Amino acid sequence: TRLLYYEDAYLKEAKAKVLEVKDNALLLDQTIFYPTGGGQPHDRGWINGVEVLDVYKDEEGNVWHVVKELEKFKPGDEVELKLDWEYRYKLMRIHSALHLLENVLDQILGKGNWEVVGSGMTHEKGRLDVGYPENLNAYKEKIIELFNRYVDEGGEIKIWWEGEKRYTQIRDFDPIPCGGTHVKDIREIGHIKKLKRSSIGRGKQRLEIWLE
Ligand SMILES: [Zn+2]
Ligand SMILES: [Zn+2]
Repeated sequence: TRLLYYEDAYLKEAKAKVLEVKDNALLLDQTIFYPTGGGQPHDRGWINGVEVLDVYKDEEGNVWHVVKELEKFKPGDEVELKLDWEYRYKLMRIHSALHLLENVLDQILGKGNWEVVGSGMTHEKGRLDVGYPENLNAYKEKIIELFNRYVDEGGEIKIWWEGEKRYTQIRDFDPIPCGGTHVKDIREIGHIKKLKRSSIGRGKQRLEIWLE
């Protein structure tokens, strides 16, 4: 599949051709719908005004779109794609926030002194599970301050590829390899509304992040 969302994360609408109709799902030649991966949920939206129920990649890498009304789709149809942009852009803000939070933790705790244990997000909040001994409640204020300062200063998020791995880099910070859709500039993330730390195991800590 041609993954238009990796050519332009801000492409909100596009046209596509139906290649196959298999299992309540449409295979398109190109798509703007992000399929589930990298901790980021799949996009919501509409194809010809029909609700999209799921977007996933098959074992060959191609993207299938489950639709709620199959009857009006046949191979060869030209269809109009429309993202649920409110949902997509909130996920871009939260995904980029998780990257910025990682870079902030490198600055404050030291690269190599902590580990990412897991990562995920919803429309509501992002989750970064970390391996670090000391209770991070003693660092929360400084983390929030530095995060918000970088948001205020701004900075481009650059994208490139190395093999099958997509890389993103905020400003000159350490690059972070992962799939998913990011804002263009960290000014768009906005300030932290809430950062919540919890213990999830010995030396394992969950950071949950909500944006304004
Ligand atoms: Zn990521
Ligand atoms: Zn603010």
